[PDB]
Amino acid sequence: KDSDYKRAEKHLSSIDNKWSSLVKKVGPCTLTPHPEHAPYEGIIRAITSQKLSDAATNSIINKFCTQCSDNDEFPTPKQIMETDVETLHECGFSKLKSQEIHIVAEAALNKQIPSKSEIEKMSEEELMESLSKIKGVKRWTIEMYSIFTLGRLDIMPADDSTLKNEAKEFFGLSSKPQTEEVEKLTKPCKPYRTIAAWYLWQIPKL
DNA sequence: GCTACTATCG
DNA sequence: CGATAGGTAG
Repeated sequence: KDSDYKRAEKHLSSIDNKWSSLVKKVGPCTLTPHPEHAPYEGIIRAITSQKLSDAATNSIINKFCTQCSDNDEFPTPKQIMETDVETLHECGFSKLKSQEIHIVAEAALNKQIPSKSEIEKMSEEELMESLSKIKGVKRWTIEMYSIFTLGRLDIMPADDSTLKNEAKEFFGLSSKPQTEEVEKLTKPCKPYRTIAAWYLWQIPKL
């Protein structure tokens, strides 16, 4: 793990110079995923973050945990179904999201969601095909779940708006790059594209 | 002080 | 189409 990061960092330092320079300035990767979280939880967290900064997302989850739980633990599927969308909406979840998070909890209850062990065996493509069946869960949301919950190392969220902005100046492009362009420009980062994206994400912090 | 900053549905 | 979640950097 922290060993994967050593290897990852060395690899990004063996590509072209700009990558080597970014690693040195930003320093050690501090990305901390949470694979212990059950599928329905990581998915709800990813859904919540849609269109929202980490800070906003976190204040919303903080409330969700404080209200819909006792020991400020992440609400269980049953606790989630026992809450109405109006109440969920008061936590900061959009009305649409409140409905989707509701379906997700119900699905976890009825074992309609792939189990963790089964998710652990799915390639990203299979994972994409599987979870995309869930309302409110698509490419962006599934990459975020793969990165922050699952801890996969070769995930390049080329479709992330912020990453594209950071990619634009990192690669000195004339205009914000399309998704496919970010895809091939970061090809050399394999098999640690997650770490590559993390580093591009730290650029504002400089 | 003010604003800009995913995926779905009538 | 065109609303829609909110903390906070600029």
